[PDB]
Amino acid sequence: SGFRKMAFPSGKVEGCMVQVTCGTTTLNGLWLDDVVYCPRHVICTSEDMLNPNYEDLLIRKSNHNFLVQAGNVQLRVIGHSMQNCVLKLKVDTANPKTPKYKFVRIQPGQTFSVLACYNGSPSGVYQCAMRPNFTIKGSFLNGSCGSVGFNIDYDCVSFCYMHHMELPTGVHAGTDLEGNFYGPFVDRQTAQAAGTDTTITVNVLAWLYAAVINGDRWFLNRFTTTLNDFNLVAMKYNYEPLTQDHVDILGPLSAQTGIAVLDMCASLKELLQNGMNGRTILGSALLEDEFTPFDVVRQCSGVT
Amino acid sequence: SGFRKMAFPSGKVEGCMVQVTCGTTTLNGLWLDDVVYCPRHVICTSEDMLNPNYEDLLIRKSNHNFLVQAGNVQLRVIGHSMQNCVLKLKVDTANPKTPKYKFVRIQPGQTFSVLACYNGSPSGVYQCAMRPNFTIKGSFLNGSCGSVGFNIDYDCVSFCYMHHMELPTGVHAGTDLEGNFYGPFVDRQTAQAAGTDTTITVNVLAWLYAAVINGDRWFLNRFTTTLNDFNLVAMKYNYEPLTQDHVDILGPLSAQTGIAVLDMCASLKELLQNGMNGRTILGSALLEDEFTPFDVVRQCSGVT
Ligand SMILES: O=C(Nc1cncc2ccccc12)[C@@H]1CCOc2ccc(Cl)cc21
Ligand SMILES: O=C(Nc1cncc2ccccc12)[C@@H]1CCOc2ccc(Cl)cc21
Repeated sequence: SGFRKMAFPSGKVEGCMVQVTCGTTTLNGLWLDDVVYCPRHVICTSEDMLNPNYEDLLIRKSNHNFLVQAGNVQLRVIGHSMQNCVLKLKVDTANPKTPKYKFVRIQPGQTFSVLACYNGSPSGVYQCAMRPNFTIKGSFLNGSCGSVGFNIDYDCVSFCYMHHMELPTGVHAGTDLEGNFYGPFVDRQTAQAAGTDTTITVNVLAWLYAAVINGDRWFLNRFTTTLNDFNLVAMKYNYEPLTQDHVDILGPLSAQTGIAVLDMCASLKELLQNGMNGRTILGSALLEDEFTPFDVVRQCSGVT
Repeated sequence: SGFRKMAFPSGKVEGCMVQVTCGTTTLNGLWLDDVVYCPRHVICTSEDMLNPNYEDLLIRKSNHNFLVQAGNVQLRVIGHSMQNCVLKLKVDTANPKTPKYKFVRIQPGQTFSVLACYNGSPSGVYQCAMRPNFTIKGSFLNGSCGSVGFNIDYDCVSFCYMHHMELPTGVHAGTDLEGNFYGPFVDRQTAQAAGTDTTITVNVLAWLYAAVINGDRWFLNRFTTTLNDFNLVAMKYNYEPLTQDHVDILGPLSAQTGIAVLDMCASLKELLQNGMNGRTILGSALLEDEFTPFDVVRQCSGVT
């Protein structure tokens, strides 16, 4: 028992981290097979980050201008290309530590582990969620660009995020491994509206099921609700509307606890309307939305 | 910016994880050099876990009875010995992936990352603290025994914890890498008093400094306090008494923010006396005590 904000083991990803330097800028790259993937703003100076013309900037760069270091050894760059907001630097050596991998675009409300890196060196790992407004609430400093988000299914690493930018609001924005930004964000140092975020309802419900499984049951009540009634409450409290698809993915947790999904919704409804009244759930004094039903199942079952 | 419950990258530790089987019991082991370290209750059946005589049980076991599997390959056991509550199984092959390491006994209130493992396979990593009562609030299921806690200083891994037992209260108990239990816990299936836990005051203060650094400053007030006055409040709220040593380790954070340690204490005092009033600090609706001043410095500076 016990419930933690657990990340996937980061080893498979540490083996792919490299340092990419171009001019005066240094950031992290992801070496998979004979390709190193990094944010394309590695080619910019601070001056041209106000409105960079990336295609023009890249034209002033040759293969020898991208300095790729894997630990202490230099990789020989034999090709470069820009795909959306990422650069793909073809090297002459395949990464001997390339794990089985996929490049996947995650859905908002899904979770992933981030391996925060500086100068191609890993500093830590943490679990986070793609917010409904496509930002992530990460922990990133200058130099962390190129750090990646991922999920792991047994031996396969699904890369889903690459860090690029910190918004003036302190929240983070990035791309999938094809360089497409999640959200409306552009790689320019300009004010950008993140947009109204919402609470991931299905995740709060999944975490309520994890609380019941791990002992915390004070919030369970004698009530039930309907999807319509629940959604009126979710509307008022800026929670994502609950659909039959969400109820279906909560099936395994509903079957594990014997608490019908609509009964758990009525518990969430009372919690939203009355608050915690100074109590806690799984050591938290607020409703946690960064655990999917899949995460709750995985953590409470022990999948490796 | 942003502040997360970050764990150290787990790669160096994944490379040491093995499966240890003895009789019907299977748990995790830690392979460092030519030695595999695991909890000694690997030799017990459920029956004798009520009051095991480990010395007698171990006598019925030969080197061939300890089945050690590193991934898919079997390790040849050439020696076995019990040291307090751990078994040291000498193998004929040094772990090619043994990182630079140390075995350290951590102090209560210090933090470490746990690599939760099942059948010698890693499932996830999370950060936690040794509570003042020597328990850890982890996330562990049956089979997780042998999972280890650690800290990493650049290339050196300081192993500090090995998981052994879950108390009926849902909290976890374990040993250092010399098999000595943290706390009064014994490896027997019997009721064991964890004891009154307290809030790690120096850590809450360090996390308040991290909140100021990362933008959250609503809790800062026009007041100051003395160590004596603060400790009267800390007493009432079951917080560890603050000493000059704690104030000294908070020096770097005090210098970073320009907020004197006793001024930050007065902010904590007001928070303890008035509560959060429905507000949050670094996304939390409660006072967080699982980040040391060193953790706050490391995360806010970017140490790899
Ligand atoms: O945000 C950026 N990097 C960082 C990322 N995460 C945390 C940071 C903390 C402190 C300083 C920088 C941080 C860079 C530099 C600023 O201007 C831009 C503009 C656009 C893009 Cl795509 C990237 C960047
Ligand atoms: O606690 C133990 N193992 C586990 C550890 N962490 C989480 C668990 C969750 C579910 C079941 C077992 C769990 C074992 C089995 C119970 O009896 C004892 C008694 C003493 C000792 Cl040292 C170990 C053990």
